Amino acid sequence: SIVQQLHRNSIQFTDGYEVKEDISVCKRCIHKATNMEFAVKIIDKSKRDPTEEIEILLRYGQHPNIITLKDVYDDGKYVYVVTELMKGGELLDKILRQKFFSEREASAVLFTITKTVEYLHAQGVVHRDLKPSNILYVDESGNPESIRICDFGFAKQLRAENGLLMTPCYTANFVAPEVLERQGYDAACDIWSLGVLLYTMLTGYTPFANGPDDTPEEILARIGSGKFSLSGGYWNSVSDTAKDLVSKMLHVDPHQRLTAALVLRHPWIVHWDQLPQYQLNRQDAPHLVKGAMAATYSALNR
Ligand SMILES: *[C@@H](c1ccc2[nH]ncc2c1)[C@@H](C#N)C(N)=O
Ligand code: NA
Repeated sequence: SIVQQLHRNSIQFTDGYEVKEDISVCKRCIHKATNMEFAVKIIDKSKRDPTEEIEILLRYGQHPNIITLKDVYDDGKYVYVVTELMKGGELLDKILRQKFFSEREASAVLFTITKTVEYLHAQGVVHRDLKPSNILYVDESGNPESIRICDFGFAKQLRAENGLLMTPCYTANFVAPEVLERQGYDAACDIWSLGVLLYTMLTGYTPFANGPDDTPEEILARIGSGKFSLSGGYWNSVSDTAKDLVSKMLHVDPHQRLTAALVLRHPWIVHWDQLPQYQLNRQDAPHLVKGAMAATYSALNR
């Protein structure tokens, strides 16, 4: 059993920071030393125990497009995770509110986000919650470089029976089959969530939900063998190639579903320059989509 080096020190969190309003619970804080603002996720050690989460942030937070860990504190009761504060709002939210947005931009956004997940998968890490509310802009520059994946609270590292850290490529140590099994699903679910992101970006509405009032039963009935709709209406002006990527990302059978690696090799991603640069015809109800998203993931987690 190796030592876990965490918390238990002199300087408290309150000493170096001051807590502003809300944004486990998230709140905007300020570093009173430099007067710089950050975000602090307060976790209840009597509930979660975010040892798995903090490990990922420390190790992978270096990634440009992954929310960066700026500090961490432990008072013995609660765990304080200080990260960079997202000033650009929700990615999908902002995009849907742009009257002028095209596939060329949609492919560049998904590329940056998928390239990020391909890295996490290769290190044996699965987010397991990819919903759009966790993908945010650090700033308003509008560039995909300002994109950040956030809230790894449900994230998981691949480990062997020994407790060792494992990567998908190196199999030489024993890992419980059902662990490798779930690891498969969890990785496929991440791509599925990204499939829901692309579908909404293109059309302007969610595939399995209309609005927040949709019953979980019907939402799950759709998500089930039930097939989504890639044609007519908002799909008429959408490129045929783009429709192909969406169907394979949302494929009902996980084993037939596309992998982050393959997604990046898709002509839609590979040849972006072929894609249309003109504004997409979409529904504008960003707030309604918000309700649909929450409702969709509420049925999943219940
Ligand atoms: C709250 C949260 C934590 C840190 C942040 N930095 N900028 C915005 C936020 C928001 C949670 C959500 N949503 C989360 N853990 O991401
Ligand atoms: Na980062």
